[PDB]
Amino acid sequence: TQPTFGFTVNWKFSESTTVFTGQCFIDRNGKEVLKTMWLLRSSVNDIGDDWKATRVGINIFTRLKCSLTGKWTNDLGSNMTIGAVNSRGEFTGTYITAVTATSNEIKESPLHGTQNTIGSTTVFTGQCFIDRNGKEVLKTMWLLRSSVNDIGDDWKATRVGINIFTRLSARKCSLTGKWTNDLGSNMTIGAVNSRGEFTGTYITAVTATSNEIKESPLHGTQNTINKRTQPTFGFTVNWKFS
Amino acid sequence: TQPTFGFTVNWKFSESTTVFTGQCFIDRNGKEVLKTMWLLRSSVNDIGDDWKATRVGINIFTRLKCSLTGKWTNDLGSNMTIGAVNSRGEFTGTYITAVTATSNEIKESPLHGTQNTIGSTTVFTGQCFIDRNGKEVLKTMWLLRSSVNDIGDDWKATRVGINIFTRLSARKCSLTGKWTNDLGSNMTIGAVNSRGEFTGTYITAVTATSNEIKESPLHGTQNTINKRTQPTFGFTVNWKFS
Ligand SMILES: O=C(O)CCCC[C@@H]1SC[C@@H]2NC(=O)N[C@@H]21
Ligand SMILES: O=C(O)CCCC[C@@H]1SC[C@@H]2NC(=O)N[C@@H]21
Ligand SMILES: O=C(O)CCCC[C@@H]1SC[C@@H]2NC(=O)N[C@@H]21
Ligand SMILES: O=C(O)CCCC[C@@H]1SC[C@@H]2NC(=O)N[C@@H]21
Repeated sequence: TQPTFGFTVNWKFSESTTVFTGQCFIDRNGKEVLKTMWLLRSSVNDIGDDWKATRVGINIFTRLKCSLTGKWTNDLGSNMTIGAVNSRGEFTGTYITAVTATSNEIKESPLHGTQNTIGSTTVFTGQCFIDRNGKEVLKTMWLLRSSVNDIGDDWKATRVGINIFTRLSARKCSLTGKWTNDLGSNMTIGAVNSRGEFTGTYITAVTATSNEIKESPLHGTQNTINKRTQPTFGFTVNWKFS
Repeated sequence: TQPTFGFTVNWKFSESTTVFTGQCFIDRNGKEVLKTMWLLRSSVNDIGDDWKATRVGINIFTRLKCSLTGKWTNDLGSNMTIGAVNSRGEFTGTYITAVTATSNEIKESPLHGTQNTIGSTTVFTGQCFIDRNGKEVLKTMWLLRSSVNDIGDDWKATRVGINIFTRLSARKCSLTGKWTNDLGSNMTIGAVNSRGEFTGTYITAVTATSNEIKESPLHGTQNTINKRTQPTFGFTVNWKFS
């Protein structure tokens, strides 16, 4: 049972973010395959258009325990490079998409993700809006990837839903702070560095497994193309004891 | 435990299809609420663009056992009317969306769906392509809605994934025939009438419950706006013994 992972692609040629989540399998004749689902979050101008901002699909990655480190290609012809995976399961890499949903010239983009140390993964993606009352809101969608024991159960490993987060001059919408969502969960996000990267912790008020879930770490980025006041973002929660 | 349902909205002002799936709850002070997730399938010109054709989100419907019959409004301001639900759980209705992803003037559109008689529901949406070799392929995405026992578990009730179907002069892509997908499942679809409606049966090769699933009925529509050779479509599988 190779672990689950998620990652965020911080696109450098548009204001969008993609999150990918899934699981590596050593099935076919010793070959490794990443089975993933993604959410592509587009930047919208107002919260009223939020409902149409999120696309969904799959990618199967093959090479160019089931190490993520290395170079991979997917079914759409995209390539990604993933470097060393640290002890906390953290990894960074670069992605070159072969295809785009926006009318911009493609640029190689960074990715940051985490693999489940020893278990499930959730990736969230959305946009940080300043509401009419000046409060920040995160409107997000997520994919919750469960571990399966054979590739034949991969089809049923991914749940989807939404979360709205609110914080516990309102010029730029910033991810830093302590947040609660509509399910009762809480997260804290640290400073967002110049590369748009941020770290935090997450305590979910709800579970889909019968394990004890502890406070779990999160790593993500915020998109900085055209330096928007309402940036898209993505993050991966690496569930602990899950 | 109010049952699960799914339905297909056959849009009349664009070449798209939306499927909705979810569950009615009598929570708040006797009030009924439909918790649903949807996939919006856009029409693309070639199979190479299929990957970006599908959007995802939620809607909560409230009124304008948990009967679907009646008039409902959702959180985006859309209205739908659902008429009588028959003994097989089949229903039809009309939908007026308040919002659009295409640059066309909005028109009231038919919907056709099914509620689970006594259990889960799957909705599929996709596009019927003629491949380069002239074979038909259905590229689809689905949401599998499970029944939960309280609204508090609604967040975890929906799985997402894909299926590719192939058939067991190639001018127009037609849904009629016997199909298999990449999981081993089989479906048969009857004639597609002038309104784009069709009926069929589905035998899944795989399950996410520990019940015995029998052959289960399906009802859907194909989109006929600009009479495309590669129409989008949606259908609901009303799982039996599930
Ligand atoms: O269009 C954009 O806004 C950015 C590029 C999005 C590329 C998507 S991510 C999901 C899918 N998988 C890929 O390898 N490329 C596309
Ligand atoms: O069940 C697991 O495997 C780990 C916990 C999953 C919690 C999910 S992630 C999406 C949703 N939003 C939350 O704040 N919690 C749940
Ligand atoms: O833009 C289109 O192609 C057709 C209209 C789509 C309307 C979508 S369906 C999901 C969401 N819920 C609604 O009530 N309206 C939008
Ligand atoms: O598990 C259930 O509750 C009923 C069966 C679900 C079968 C799913 S639907 C999507 C996927 N595609 C298939 O052909 N079968 C599975």
